[PDB]
Amino acid sequence: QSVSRAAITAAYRRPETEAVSMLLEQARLPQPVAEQAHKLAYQLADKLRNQKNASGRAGMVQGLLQEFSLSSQEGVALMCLAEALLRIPDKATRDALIRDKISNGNLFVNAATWGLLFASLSRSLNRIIGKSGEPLIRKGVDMAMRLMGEQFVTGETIAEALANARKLEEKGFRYSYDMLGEAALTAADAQAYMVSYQQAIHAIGKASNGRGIYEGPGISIKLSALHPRYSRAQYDRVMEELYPRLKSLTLLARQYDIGINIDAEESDRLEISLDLLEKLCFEPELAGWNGIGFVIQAYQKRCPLVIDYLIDLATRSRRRLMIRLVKGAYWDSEIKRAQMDGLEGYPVYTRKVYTDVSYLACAKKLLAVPNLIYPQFATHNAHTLAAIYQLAGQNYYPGQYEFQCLHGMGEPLYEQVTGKVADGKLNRPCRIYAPVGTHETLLAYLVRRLLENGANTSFVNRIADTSLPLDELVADPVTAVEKLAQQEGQTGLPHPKIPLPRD
Ligand SMILES: Cc1cc2nc3c(=O)[nH]c(=O)nc-3n(C[C@H](O)[C@H](O)[C@H](O)COP(=O)(O)OP(=O)(O)OC[C@H]3O[C@@H](n4cnc5c(N)ncnc54)[C@H](O)[C@@H]3O)c2cc1C
Repeated sequence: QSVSRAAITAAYRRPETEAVSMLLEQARLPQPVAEQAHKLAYQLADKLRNQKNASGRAGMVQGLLQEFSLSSQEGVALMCLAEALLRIPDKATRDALIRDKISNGNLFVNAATWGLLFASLSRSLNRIIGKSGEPLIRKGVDMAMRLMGEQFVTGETIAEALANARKLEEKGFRYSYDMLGEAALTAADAQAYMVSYQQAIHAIGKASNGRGIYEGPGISIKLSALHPRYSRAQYDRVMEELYPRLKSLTLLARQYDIGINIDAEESDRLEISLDLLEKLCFEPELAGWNGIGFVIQAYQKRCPLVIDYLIDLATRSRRRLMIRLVKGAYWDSEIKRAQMDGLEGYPVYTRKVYTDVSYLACAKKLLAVPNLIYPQFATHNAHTLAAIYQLAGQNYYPGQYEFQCLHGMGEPLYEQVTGKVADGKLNRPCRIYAPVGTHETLLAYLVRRLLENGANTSFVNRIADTSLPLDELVADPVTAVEKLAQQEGQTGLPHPKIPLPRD
């Protein structure tokens, strides 16, 4: 094993106090940069929360919830009457109603819409459940999956989604298309996925039409879709069978000069994906071409060591690697997986703030080597974006880096980001990750979107919480870790509720 590969393996389940301590100074923003990151993070989160004046309207609510000293139920009912009084066409009649008959007695149609500014279903469920059974539960889950999943899908076929590309692409967005589907269980499954990926590359590459890997659209692929039972696949079978499919897809992407990105999945597959990447990078037919993309997950303890490996690989193979830095999508599964195995520790962090610190340290490592790596910073977190904006230094050039976001999640934040400075934008490119597929391929992806959007540690969840002040929402992660350090007695202790798998 090479030097960089060996250091990866040694960091696999490093104790959290040790790994967070090492990361801390690598992630610390210098005082002037930290200041500018704070102001920018604050300003992005302010426009985000207060689009359509959501805070200022809640302000006028509380200011009258006290001025008359009324309840919340007793105050929404006042609006329903106020709305119904504003519907009297003539002010003469409206006022005379208030000064004559508005002290005796008495509609609440829009009490629900007003309540959004200010039970017995368990019975209807118990009745329906035992009556219609498991087939009713299975249909309810399938319906709710499509209903909640619609917002995250750009189209059922690649052609449908490609036809939606111009709107935001003319605004300066880019796209990475994902043919939904993963964890192939049979040879037939992985074959079908292979053909789905090939057809997508032809379609995406004809749409790209020479625009190249930076400005033009790319594709994202999941290795688990290409090999049957990837989760437990032996090394020799993966090289013999998966690798020639990865190679074939990458050659095809090169012919069209489009970016081809290898998504990161569960942590027990990191090692074998590095082996496939190492081989792919030395194919003669790919010499001189920089379209190979690779995702790395900052919630893993190995991420910084993976970066030193990737830096050495780009040098040895004479290319610029497209590296998408993400926090990670499989955190709940990682925790549960590690607890069932009862091993030395976790391969991921157990406090969200540690992942934030890991992401900022890794971002610094990536931005230090623009000749070897084109960093792609995938995030919906206003502070994370603002910190990367400042970390990247003055004198941005389009090929220095890009942001990325998921379809259905990033658009309000990146409306402030991609576009002209004259229109109030930061003028930074963003690549939209665009899932494509029908209902039969949506389940696993929708669930990870639900876990992401529904966690109270997620930025997109906290920002909807108007009782959380903006300064706490965009608080600096290194400073947060040192707060816990001072309160708890040492830096980087595991989450209090997530004991080691052996405890
Ligand atoms: C364009 C794009 C492509 C992506 N591709 C991939 C991919 O190929 N593979 C993949 O795994 N992820 C991928 N992701 C990331 C994943 O899907 C989430 O979108 C991402 O992790 C959210 O980070 P955020 O900075 O927007 O949110 P933030 O809310 O600031 O952070 C949320 C993240 O913190 C982490 N986290 C939550 N709780 C804890 C905890 N208690 N301890 C430690 N860490 C915690 C999780 O990673 C969670 O997603 C991608 C994201 C984007 C935007």
